[PDB]
Amino acid sequence: NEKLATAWEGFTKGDWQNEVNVRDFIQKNYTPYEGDESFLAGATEATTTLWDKVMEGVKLENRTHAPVDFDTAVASTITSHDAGYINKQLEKIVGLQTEAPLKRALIPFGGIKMIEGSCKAYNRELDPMIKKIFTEYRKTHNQGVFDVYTPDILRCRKSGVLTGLPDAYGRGRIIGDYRRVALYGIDYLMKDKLAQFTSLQADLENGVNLEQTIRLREEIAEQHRALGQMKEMAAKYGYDISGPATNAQEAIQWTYFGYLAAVKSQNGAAMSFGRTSTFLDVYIERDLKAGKITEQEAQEMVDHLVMKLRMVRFLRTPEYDELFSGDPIWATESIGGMGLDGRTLVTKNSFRFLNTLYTMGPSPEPNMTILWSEKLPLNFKKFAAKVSIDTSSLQYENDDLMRPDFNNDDYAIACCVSPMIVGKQMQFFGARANLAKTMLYAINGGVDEKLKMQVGPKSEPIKGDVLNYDEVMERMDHFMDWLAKQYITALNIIHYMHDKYSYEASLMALHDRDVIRTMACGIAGLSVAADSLSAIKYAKVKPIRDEDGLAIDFEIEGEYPQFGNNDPRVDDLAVDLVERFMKKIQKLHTYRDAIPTQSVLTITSNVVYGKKTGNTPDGRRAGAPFGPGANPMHGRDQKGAVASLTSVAKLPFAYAKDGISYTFSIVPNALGKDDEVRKTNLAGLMDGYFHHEASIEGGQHLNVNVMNREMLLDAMENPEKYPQLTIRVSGYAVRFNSLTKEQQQDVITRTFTQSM
Amino acid sequence: NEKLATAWEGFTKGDWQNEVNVRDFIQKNYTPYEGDESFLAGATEATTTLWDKVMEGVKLENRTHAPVDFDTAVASTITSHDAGYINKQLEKIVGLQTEAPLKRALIPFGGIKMIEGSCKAYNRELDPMIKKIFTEYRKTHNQGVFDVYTPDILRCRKSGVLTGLPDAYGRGRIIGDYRRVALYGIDYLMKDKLAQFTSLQADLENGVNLEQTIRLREEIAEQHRALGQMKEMAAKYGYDISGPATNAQEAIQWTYFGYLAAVKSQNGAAMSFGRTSTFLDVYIERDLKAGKITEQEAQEMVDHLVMKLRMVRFLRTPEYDELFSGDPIWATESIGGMGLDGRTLVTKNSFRFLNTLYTMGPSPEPNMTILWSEKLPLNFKKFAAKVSIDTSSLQYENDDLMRPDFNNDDYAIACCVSPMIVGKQMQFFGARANLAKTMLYAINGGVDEKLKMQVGPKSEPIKGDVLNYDEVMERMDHFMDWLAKQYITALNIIHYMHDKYSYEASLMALHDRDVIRTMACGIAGLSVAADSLSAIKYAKVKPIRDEDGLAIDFEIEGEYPQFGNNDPRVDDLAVDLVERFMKKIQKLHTYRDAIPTQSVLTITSNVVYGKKTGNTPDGRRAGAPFGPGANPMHGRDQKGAVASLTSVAKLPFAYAKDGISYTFSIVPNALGKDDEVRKTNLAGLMDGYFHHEASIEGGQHLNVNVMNREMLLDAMENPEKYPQLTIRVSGYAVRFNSLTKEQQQDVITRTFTQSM
Repeated sequence: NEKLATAWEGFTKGDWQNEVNVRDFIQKNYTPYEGDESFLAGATEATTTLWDKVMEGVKLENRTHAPVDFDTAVASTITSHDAGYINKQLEKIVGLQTEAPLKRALIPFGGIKMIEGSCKAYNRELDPMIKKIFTEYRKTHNQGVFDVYTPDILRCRKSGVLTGLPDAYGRGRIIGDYRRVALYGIDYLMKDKLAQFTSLQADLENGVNLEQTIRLREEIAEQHRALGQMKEMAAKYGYDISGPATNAQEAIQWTYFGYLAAVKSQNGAAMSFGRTSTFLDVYIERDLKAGKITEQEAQEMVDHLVMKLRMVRFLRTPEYDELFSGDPIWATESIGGMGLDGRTLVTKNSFRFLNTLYTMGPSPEPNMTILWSEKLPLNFKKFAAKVSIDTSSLQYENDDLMRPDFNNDDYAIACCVSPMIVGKQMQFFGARANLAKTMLYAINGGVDEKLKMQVGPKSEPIKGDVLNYDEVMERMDHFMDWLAKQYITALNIIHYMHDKYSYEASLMALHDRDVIRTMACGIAGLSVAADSLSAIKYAKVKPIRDEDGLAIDFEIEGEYPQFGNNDPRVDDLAVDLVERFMKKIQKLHTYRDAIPTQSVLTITSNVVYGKKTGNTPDGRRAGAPFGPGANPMHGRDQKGAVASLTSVAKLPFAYAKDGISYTFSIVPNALGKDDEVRKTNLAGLMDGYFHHEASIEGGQHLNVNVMNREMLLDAMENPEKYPQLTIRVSGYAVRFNSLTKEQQQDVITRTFTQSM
Repeated sequence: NEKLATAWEGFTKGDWQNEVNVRDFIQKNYTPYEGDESFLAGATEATTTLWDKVMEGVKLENRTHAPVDFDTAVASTITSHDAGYINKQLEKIVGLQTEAPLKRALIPFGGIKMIEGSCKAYNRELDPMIKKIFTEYRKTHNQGVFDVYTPDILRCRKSGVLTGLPDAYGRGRIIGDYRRVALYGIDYLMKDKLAQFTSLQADLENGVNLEQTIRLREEIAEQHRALGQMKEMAAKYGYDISGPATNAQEAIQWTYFGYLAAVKSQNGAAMSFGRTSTFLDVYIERDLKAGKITEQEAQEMVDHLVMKLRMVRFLRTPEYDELFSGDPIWATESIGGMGLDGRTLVTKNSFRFLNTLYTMGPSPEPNMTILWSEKLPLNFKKFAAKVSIDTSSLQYENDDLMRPDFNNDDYAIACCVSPMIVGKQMQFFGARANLAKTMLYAINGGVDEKLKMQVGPKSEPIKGDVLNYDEVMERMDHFMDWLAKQYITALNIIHYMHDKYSYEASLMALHDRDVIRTMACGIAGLSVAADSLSAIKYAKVKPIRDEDGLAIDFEIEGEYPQFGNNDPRVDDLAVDLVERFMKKIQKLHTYRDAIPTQSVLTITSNVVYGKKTGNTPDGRRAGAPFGPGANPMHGRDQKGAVASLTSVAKLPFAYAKDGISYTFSIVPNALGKDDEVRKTNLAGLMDGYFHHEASIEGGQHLNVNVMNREMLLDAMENPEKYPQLTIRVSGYAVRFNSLTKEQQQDVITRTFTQSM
């Protein structure tokens, strides 16, 4: 075609010009960058003007810990709202979820109850019509799930053994390749989908997997229809995106537009952006070299785009707020990484993105993630580290581990640590299960230690004055079998219903015809679990039973090894647990045959599950929060950074393919006297942690907080002083002021590494 | 329980008191009746007052050939409308679909387009909100089907080879056991459903047929929820139906209430009542013997119930009107029959029902069907015949054939001739395919003779001056293979979508947990097909091709045998076709593994398909309607009743389990000089037609019209003279005045048997 020729003028040819292959395009067009940050430009006046205006609303949010405003009588769709601006005269990249900045929408297909809850919470009246429609006419995801749930599953939800699963909010964990829009334009993609639709006809007529193929055909039709609405959406903003982006400003706008449709139609917990910085660099480079845009203009565009990612909002309930604290979005962007061909995927745009942290200050969103490799340009390693030291707003994932695992250099990170090959893979989100309570149950014969009711399988509680490790471990193993069963069953119900009542058409429309699905199960409280085993194994744990023989407390005699001090005695146990559970869920059948995977991730579930869990063998008191993700319990890792890093890296990514989250907080001085020593040290630390070999797997993820516990205490009292203070808390970042007093409590009481 | 004890006081005990078993209850409680009609009472004043009022609206309908009125801004559900009456002071049995008599509702879940079509047709404005909701928020059955259809299927729909399938209206063909409500009361049934729901938990947790079991659990939850709404519905009328009916008036009211919920929530083509007359007789008998009700009071209750069945209405489009002419409902009631234990299921109530034809005159609804047996009490045989002779409002089905086939004496008739064991079986309606056009296609290489476009598989048209039977038959066989494929594929799509977007919860809630499903495929134009083969085989058929070699007409030389004259030369061919097609669809995979079945049924499809079919080999001119159901072509059966009856009965019910419809019209005198001779003869005729043996299968169905072609001609000009004139037209009855001039045309031009 000649339209494609004009737009792609200058680009190197390859398969990507005949089929949808974004990876290929990037491969033979991107310009690797090994230079430094000296070329970076600063914020333009419009950028600052716009951002400041927005910050006014962000202050209001943190202050009231409630949305700035939200819809009350409009059901959100890709085309439901009119164009919305901060200031149309200033914006270089446009597009808002609703007609106003930060005004949250109503995404009813997930369930009308959560919306009523939100309304009641923020003192607002849900429009009666909207309510009638989504209770009587359009059945929601929520309704379908609770119509099929078992009383067992409900008991678990209530007791805090299996709580917070995606049965009352968008499942998320899906990243459409929004780059496809910039590259090919809507029309081309629709024609491609039409072909995909037709490719299924044969199987249909021949009765081949009749029901599976009918479902897919309908899904594909919905995708095709979503694509067309994308155009209509863009059109409201005065844009025609039927053809491909012809320059940088459009590539960016076209890509964002793809994502915008997604966040206008689905309210998934995590609505990640993907791996786009390098892709977009191809269009920026071209415009720079042709002298069509300056460098400051390039940065301004990235700023306005990243600014919009800072404005993504979703109406949530209070229950949701404690499960996922900080008003998180997980507009995750995977930056850098190395190609399979040895070259670095780092580009000038890699820098421009991190630089938004300077042009517009620190921000928890987008959740910028560095795909780290020991072979990255040192120039970049240092800068990333500096930015971490400067803002504590970045996270790192082991690219030397994942790139070779997928044997693909175009995978991105969904939410926190869940990898997927862009446009070819997704996850069936499963939140996380309370592994700690599972142990207590094993000890108390399935009776919940707080509610004193039978939750797990009725069995005989462990007896004796002192706990025997082998016995406790066998009972626990049995209860894990039970946990796996309940957990997978719940997810099967959930994803069958989500596919039925809230299929993410606009996002799936930006994937291939056949998408790989994994059934991601999460494990919460891994450390309290492992330490508790250690206490029983390497010490004398004496259970204190109540009138009914229920173990409501434990007496410990003789110290024992704890997770995070690189002591194989505990560390081996944690690694064992990870293995055990993974091997168990692995046997169970799943919906759409999603391949079961595991992740040691918790988000704020460490606080919620901890709140609902009584005294444990490790010594943790009742109601105390577990450690975030795979972190050692608060303060138990006291042998320096390298010690704890080594422990967490011991955890097998081979049994936790959905990710292993580790939040690492270190005091400035522990990294050096000056920033030059700090950069080099931090980068060196990560090189060691992420070090990968055929013998040593290495760490998978790493949040990096560089600050003093004091600064936070100050922030707690002087909120208005650090409006943009950002911190990593569990695999994502949040503005410290967006947290609740109890959630801040969890933070300040966490481990602040003092040495190496 | 004591509630059940009070209500069932006097009833004989059996399993039915421990489990839901309506068949058992009837079995050890019903009172067989072998007496005559001398006990029948006449209409009460209220009955006449009420009916006359209603007839005013019926006149208006026939007159305007449009609904009296319909909703325009309300989505109908079980509980959407307030109580509606004709005259609450007079009605002994209450309940209307909407708040007013004959006012039709909006059943949007099937599709919003049909509703707009209806609105435009009857000059009314569809409420914009309703429209937005059912296009953007709640996806409809119609939308889902057309999103998955293939262009081939659409071509067939357009050419008239596969048209009128249930893709734009409720599939129907489902009969919930409404008797269950009267017998056990809602509560009991809900408790039973809850158990059914729980019975699936094990399989769920164990991954056993994961997706099938999740679907069923949700369906059962929807059923349970429907049952509760039934109570709320009844409550609007001042009734508490949570407990079982304690007397006759309640048994009737309770049963009707069950059906009412169904016709308030689903707009299926056929919404049949079931086999209830005898069941209800158990409650009437009890009340009579205890002197709680007189006989006239008994009749009055049956009148008011049957009156309501005469008021069932559904908003339809013009397209629908020509596919199913006469404003049909198919509120089919199966009367009489013999039990497996030799006794007759005939009761005094069998008579009371037929008697509504006298108390309130003739009516096409309910579609009362006599389950005929050579062992029925002669008293009943004569009366049925008299009623036929008197009103032409009854149809007959071979109970000596079906009862033993199902080996069950509690099966009922859905719509016209489709049998199902009440509450344990259903059909996936499939309308009917144009078998005639299939032949033309075989001759013209898949090119539609009217549209001159490629519809069937591209192949070489048969050449030569004269058609060879063996060649034509082989090509046709091949095209039948193709037809079967398209037909089943279309149905698979349709029922997958109907289960998804319009599951009939209120009806399924009155079935067992696991329901038997058949994939009912219909054959239209069987006779034009068979005769055309005969013309080619036993004569010289010379095709007249057009400029492109397309056979657009045929020249025949030398008469040939035709269907309906008991001549094995043609008759064998028809029987062969029936067999062939059945054997073909039998190999194909179906949705939910519905067992493919066949039926030679057409409804008004004989007119529509005929209109879209060109000149055929048998001599039928282009646009001429085929014969209804399995009837011989108009006027070709000229060897008397016995001759044609014998031909149709030759058709194998073993390959047409979904039914074989035969409309038999005979002039009064052909039956005798007086009614006594006429009764006896008519009954004797049927005994012969339905005669069943291990060697002779016998006829399956029989419509019976007793009148003179003249009376109709008079009726055509003097409409206001025969307001309630009812006639059998294809497996159902219609008021002659409800038909269009072109549809009446088909009638008057049909075969009027003159002799025996």
